[PDB]
Amino acid sequence: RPTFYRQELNKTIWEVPERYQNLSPVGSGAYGSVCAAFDTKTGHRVAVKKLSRPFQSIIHAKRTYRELRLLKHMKHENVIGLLDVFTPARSLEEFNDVYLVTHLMGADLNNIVKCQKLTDDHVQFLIYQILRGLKYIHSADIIHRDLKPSNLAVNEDCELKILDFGLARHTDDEMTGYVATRWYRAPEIMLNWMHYNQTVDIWSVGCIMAELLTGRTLFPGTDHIDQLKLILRLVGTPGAELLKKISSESARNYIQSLAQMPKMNFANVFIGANPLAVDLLEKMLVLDSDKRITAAQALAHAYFAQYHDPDDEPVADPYDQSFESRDLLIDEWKSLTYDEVISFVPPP
Ligand SMILES: NCc1ccccc1Oc1ccccc1
Ligand SMILES: [Cl-]
Ligand SMILES: [Cl-]
Ligand SMILES: [Cl-]
Ligand SMILES: [Cl-]
Ligand SMILES: [Cl-]
Ligand SMILES: [Mg+2]
Repeated sequence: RPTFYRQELNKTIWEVPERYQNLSPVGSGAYGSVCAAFDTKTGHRVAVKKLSRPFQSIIHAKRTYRELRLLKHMKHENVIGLLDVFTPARSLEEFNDVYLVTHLMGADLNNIVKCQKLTDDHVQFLIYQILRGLKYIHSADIIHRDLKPSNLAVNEDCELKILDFGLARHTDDEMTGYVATRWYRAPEIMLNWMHYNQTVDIWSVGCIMAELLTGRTLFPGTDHIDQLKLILRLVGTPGAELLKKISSESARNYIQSLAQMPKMNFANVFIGANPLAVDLLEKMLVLDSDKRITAAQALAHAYFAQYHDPDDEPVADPYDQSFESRDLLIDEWKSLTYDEVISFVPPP
C-alpha cells in the first residue's frame, strides 16, 4: 500500500499516492473532477479523475462499475488505456472514493481542425487510426456510441487515440437544437427507428472524414428534423426494404410524408477530393445500417494502401457484459467495483 497525502483543490479534498505530484485542476463536470499531475513512477504527465458520488444510487453504482470494467479492458495503441486506479480506503467498509489515472491529452481533433481543412495524406492517416481502433473495439462487441472530433486526442505527430466512450444515457436537453453532440449520430439512433448496433460508429466516422476533407460540419442541423432533411438530401429517401426495418409505426408514417429524393453525386458534393476518398464515403454513409462497410472491411480499402498492414491490426480479448442484465443492490455493485480496484495490474 503506498502512502497517501491530502490537499483541498477548489473546495474538493484529494487523497492520492505520493507518486502523483503538482496536481492542478483542468476540468469539472457532473461525472467528476479532473487534475493534471506528474507521475514520478513513470515520468508521464497524467490526468487524475476523482469520480463524484460514485455510489449515490443503483444507477450511479452500476455506471461506476461499467466505466471501470471498460477502461481495465482496453489495451490498444489507438484507444485510451487505464494507467492506474486507486482508493484511499483500507477496507470495503470504509470504501467511498474511486480515482482513475490516464495519459494527459493535450489537443483534440477540433484543435487541429476548427474551421480548417487538411492534406489528403493527413486525412488517410487520421481515418486509418480511427478504423484500426474501431476494429479492436467492435471485436469485443463494444459500441462507442459517441464518436465526434472532441472524443479523439491527436499529438504533434498526427497519432490518434479514441476516448470518452458512451457509458451514460445522454440527457434530452444535451441532444436538443444546434449542438455538436447530435451532428455525428446515425439517423436510426437519433430518431429511435430500431434496435441499433455497432454500425452506428461507422456513420460517425463518415461524418468526421467529410469534415476533415471540406473543413465544414457535414450535417449541422438546427434540430432533429432539420438534421434528418440534410441527411436524406445527400443519401436519398428510404426504399421499401429499409422502411420495413423501422419498428416505430409513427417514425415510418413521418418518413412517408416526405417527398422522395434520389442519392446525390458525391463527386459533385466533395469537389476535388481523391476519388478513393469519395468511394469510401459512399460505403460508410449508407442509410440502411445492414449495408454499411465494417471497420475490418474499410481497413482493406485502397484509400489506406500506404498504411494498411493486416499483421498489425489486432483484435481484443473477449469482454463479458452479462453484468448489464443483472439486478443488484447498491452495496453489491460497490463490492464488485472494490474487487476490480484491488485486482488492477499496471501496464508494463
Ligand atoms: N453541410 C455543408 C456541406 C459542405 C460540404 C460538403 C457537404 C456538406 O453537407 C451536405 C451537402 C449536400 C447535402 C447534404 C449535406
Ligand atoms: Cl506512491
Ligand atoms: Cl493510452
Ligand atoms: Cl474512500
Ligand atoms: Cl465535437
Ligand atoms: Cl471479460
Ligand atoms: Mg468528450
